[PDB]
Amino acid sequence: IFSVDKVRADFPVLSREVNGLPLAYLDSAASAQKPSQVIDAEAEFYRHGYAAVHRGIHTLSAQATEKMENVRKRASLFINARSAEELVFVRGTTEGINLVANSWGNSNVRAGDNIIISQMEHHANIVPWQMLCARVGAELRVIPLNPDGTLQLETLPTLFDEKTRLLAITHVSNVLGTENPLAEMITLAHQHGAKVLVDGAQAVMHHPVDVQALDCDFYVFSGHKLYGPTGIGILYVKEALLQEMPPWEGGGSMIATVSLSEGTTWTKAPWRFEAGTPNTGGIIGLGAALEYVSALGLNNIAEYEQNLMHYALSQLESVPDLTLYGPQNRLGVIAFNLGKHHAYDVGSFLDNYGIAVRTGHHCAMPLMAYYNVPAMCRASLAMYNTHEEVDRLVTGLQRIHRLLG
Amino acid sequence: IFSVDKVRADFPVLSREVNGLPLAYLDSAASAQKPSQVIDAEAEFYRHGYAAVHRGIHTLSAQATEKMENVRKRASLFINARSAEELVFVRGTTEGINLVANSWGNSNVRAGDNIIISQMEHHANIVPWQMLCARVGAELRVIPLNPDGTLQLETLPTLFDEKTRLLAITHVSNVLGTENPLAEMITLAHQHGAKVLVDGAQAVMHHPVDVQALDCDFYVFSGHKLYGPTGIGILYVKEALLQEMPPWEGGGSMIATVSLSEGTTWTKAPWRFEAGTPNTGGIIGLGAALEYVSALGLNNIAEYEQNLMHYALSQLESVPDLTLYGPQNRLGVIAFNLGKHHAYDVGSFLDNYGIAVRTGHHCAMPLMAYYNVPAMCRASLAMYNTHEEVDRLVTGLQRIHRLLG
Ligand SMILES: *Cc1c(COP(=O)(O)O)cnc(C)c1O
Ligand SMILES: *Cc1c(COP(=O)(O)O)cnc(C)c1O
Repeated sequence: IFSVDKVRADFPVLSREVNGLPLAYLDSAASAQKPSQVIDAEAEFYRHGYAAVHRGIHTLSAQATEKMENVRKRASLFINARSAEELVFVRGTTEGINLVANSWGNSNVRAGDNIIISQMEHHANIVPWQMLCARVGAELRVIPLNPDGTLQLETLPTLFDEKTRLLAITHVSNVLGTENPLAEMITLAHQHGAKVLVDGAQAVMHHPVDVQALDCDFYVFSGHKLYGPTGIGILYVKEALLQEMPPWEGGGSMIATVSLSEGTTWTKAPWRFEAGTPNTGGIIGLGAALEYVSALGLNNIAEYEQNLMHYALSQLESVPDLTLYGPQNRLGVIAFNLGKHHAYDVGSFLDNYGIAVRTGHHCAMPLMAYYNVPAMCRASLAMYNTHEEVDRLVTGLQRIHRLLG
Repeated sequence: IFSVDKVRADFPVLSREVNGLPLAYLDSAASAQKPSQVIDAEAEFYRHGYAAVHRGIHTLSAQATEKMENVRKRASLFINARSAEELVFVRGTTEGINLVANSWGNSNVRAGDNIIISQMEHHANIVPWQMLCARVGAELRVIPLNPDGTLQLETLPTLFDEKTRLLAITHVSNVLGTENPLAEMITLAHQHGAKVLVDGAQAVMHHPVDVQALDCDFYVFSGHKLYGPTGIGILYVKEALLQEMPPWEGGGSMIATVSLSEGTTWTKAPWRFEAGTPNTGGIIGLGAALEYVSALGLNNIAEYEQNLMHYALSQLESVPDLTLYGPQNRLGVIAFNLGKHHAYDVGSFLDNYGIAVRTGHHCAMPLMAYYNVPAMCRASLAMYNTHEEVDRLVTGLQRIHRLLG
């Protein structure tokens, strides 16, 4: 059982004041605050054990290399991959998706083929596929939305066919909070021989994730949303697919031999996908974030967060003219619009009260278009957020509506 | 005028002990140690002002965005670019070169064209061009080396022709320490209409760099060698070329509009080349590293380093059977082999004495092949290194040779 006061004491930013008022940070879905255990693990590495990591012979380099490969193993256990060698360190979810789109996509998606995404996807899980489709002459097909923010799954029979090579789908929507029924969609996709890439950027901080039970071919997530540093993320790929993938970036460490007259040969997976000095400091920090979350327990986090969400949804019913977008069982985020006020103005007033929410299209323009709105406000209710911050959001929306209505 | 004792007091790792002995870190060319000003600037950002940066409406996000764009401006002044908008944040030199090779390369290098590199290049400035040449049917031409580690510039007339699209060349060799005559090579290249990419990963920490005086089209460097955090680097591109470059990675923030029926449009340079959440923590750290180096003064650093180098080369003359590779006016690094002992063994003994050097091919296999050796040892003599550490290296090589000879 969870203690929000003890969790909050680990996060130095939560004591901050903004505009002379106490900060209510409701924007973790854009990027999470980081516990002092994470900030200090990276700082301590730089202050005491820093070195280059390419299996250097000297002591510091050999120890830094082992720290990096231990984080690879820890991340692999966190998502229940079968092996540490199925995980590639990238800059974040976006880079992971681009790596798959070029390395797997360029060799497996041909002219006349199709790829399926959904209308709720974030731009990170849209744009790389649009680019691939334009390079190879393939078609980007779209699973449409229902008004409650769930996918229209009855349309799958018209979208999947013998030319469908890939399903790229979000685990959890960054706007709606919808959790998609991945295991069943993946079963469907595999019956056609299609691979499945899952965008898990908003899933990994809310409940346990198991890629062997999901049976996904590719899974991606970013460290900075998982209470860790920026500049680091994970791409998981089934071993059999990753072993056939050609390299994306070229340079040092991803090669086996380099010759200017006989050409270059590549090293084995995962190292073939990691060119140049890695973000070692970010990798040490991510390892600490995974330990921090695992010590609190994801089932404990999920229980507290669901209870906070239930409290917020119940309190938000007393805000006049509030429109909510997404299903009632939403995870993590609440997307809303207040009466006819533009989201930018509502978010500006909320910021003037010390409450940080995100406003705009949330990198999901197609999703905004589906709802016929230019933008939305979004409150994130993470594990370190409280009932009191929910009460300040409800009061603030009531005040805004009184003032501007 | 420089004070090495005061500079060393800012670097927490330099007090460390390794194998029960005092650390002599002579591997800065692989990755540099970081001053507490740099480590703390990043930690302080995470502890007090952390937020997502995509011009968010709330206060923390708006301030984080401004911190990031101020670092872009500071980096642009450090290399004397004309504008902050000519600089793109990447993971490091390697990613920068891959970005240019795909985005500029794919649209400007065609079947039957050629690209020129040199035989001293690091793999980061070789492999992306080999990959581009294989994608488009172009030829990779090579400027050969002279025994003293300098380029055979008399071969340029046979390598440059009407089909030469690009010269990709190192500013300063990571093994030899040779500084190439960039301004004159760039004049030559531009007479043929060829563009020039400069690999400045080993130049920016040793003396002032001026891209307007060099007139290079592309310039790249990494933060971790410049006393800053890992996971962050800079790609500089002349405005007129960058403005015509299409995007490489796709996703959030690099778009202007995203549509699933009308396609996607891109934002302007530099932001079109930066997809997804940036490495904000690394960018804050890099800004602090640039301030730290500029406050010591690069001409002061260069004077101390050149004097230390002159002392080392003079002391190394008393090591029996030492072979040195590179010119006498080398910068930063000393590449060597001891008698007939394999470099791995020499480096292992040096590590047993607490002295960290790099051994192996240094991501420059063609350079090792040129000298007909499998590997070399390399000592780096950076601004925080001392005469005493040089004396320990000389004694250690003398002891190793006595013991194994
Ligand atoms: C280290 C180095 C590179 C690669 O830098 P990364 O930071 O590993 O991407 C490229 N060129 C030279 C000359 C180098 O020394
Ligand atoms: C934030 C997010 C992304 C992009 O992550 P980056 O860390 O910015 O690369 C992709 N998908 C979803 C669902 C997200 O929430």
